[PDB]
Amino acid sequence: SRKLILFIVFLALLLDNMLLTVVVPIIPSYLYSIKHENVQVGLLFASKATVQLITNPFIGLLTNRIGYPIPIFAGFCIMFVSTIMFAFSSSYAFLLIARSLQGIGSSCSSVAGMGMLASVYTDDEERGNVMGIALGGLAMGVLVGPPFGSVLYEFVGKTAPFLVLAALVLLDGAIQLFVLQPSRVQPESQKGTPLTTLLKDPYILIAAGSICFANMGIAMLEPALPIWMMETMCSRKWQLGVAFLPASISYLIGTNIFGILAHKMGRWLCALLGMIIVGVSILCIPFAKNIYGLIAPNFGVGFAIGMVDSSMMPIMGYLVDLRHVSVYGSVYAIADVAFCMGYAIGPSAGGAIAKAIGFPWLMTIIGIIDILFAPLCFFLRSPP
Ligand SMILES: NCCc1c[nH]c2ccc(O)cc12
Repeated sequence: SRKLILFIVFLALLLDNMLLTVVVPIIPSYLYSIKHENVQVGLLFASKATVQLITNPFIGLLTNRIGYPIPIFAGFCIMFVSTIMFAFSSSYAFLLIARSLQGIGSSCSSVAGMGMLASVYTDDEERGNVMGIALGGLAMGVLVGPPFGSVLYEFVGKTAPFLVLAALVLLDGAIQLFVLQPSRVQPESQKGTPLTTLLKDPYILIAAGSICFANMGIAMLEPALPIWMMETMCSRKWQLGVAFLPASISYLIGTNIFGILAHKMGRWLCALLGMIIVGVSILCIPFAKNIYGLIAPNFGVGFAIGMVDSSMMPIMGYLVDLRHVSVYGSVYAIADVAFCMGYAIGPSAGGAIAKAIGFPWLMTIIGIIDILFAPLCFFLRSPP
């Protein structure tokens, strides 16, 4: 009964993303009110991803020395403290500290859970099958975070969403203490193929680069689209929110379908087609004149990104099993880093380029870069 571990990682990802998307609208308003009663806000937004990026390799090295369960339970304890600090703290320094601890706990959870999933489901097809479901938790959390936070802030109070999240985190921790049972410290068997040797591999580099560019696309699209919308179409407030919902729905559908469908078609071909489709959709985005023109390209973007992730997350596993020692916590530490890249320099770099040249040229450059990198996935094909 290893489905409990899958449920644990699914819940961890879901709750992490729920907190991430719940905290996003509340912080700018009351922070500005307290200042009354650009650089710092960008620093606050990027601190979580920066700290996660910095602490990924250390978790990758520590899971080899002590194992997965102790790092996972620490992810529950840091995320519980971050959720209670977010609920009770109202100053800038305490906010920065909470967002940074959230980053540390999210690094622990992501790296250790992906390593444990890869080590428990050692079959090649089942690995992708379960990683698709686990990646679906991110989409579910992003989808259900904003409405949950909005209603709970609307009716009960400001601290109510955070207290409810804390109760759910406690339930998750109780389940973890029942099944995971992190009582003693157990070392792993063999060595870990140090990061310096793994970073010289061109195939791992190609997979990581594909993930990084595919995610940086949406990471720079998401905060730069409403600014263009309000100036071109003069859209209303709710239309700014409902326009990016097709991306979140299509990501869920595409992940859950292609986690199973990528093995039969070919992981390299699925990644190549995902790159081509996301590039074409980003290129067609600037031509839209009203919300209905934007519905379809967003669906294409989400579908393609789901394809790419659900094909390239299980391959990072297959490449170390094939060319290195079968220890996963340090290779997934690389993969997670790719994600953090998109979340670290995404919004800031996207803003400056858009002010300097314009938004259609930014989208054209993203699309051209994705289209040109797509042939590189041809080298990822299995030799037989
Ligand atoms: N790595 C998946 C990122 C992603 C895919 N679809 C999304 C929709 C909204 C969002 O904030 C993020 C995403």
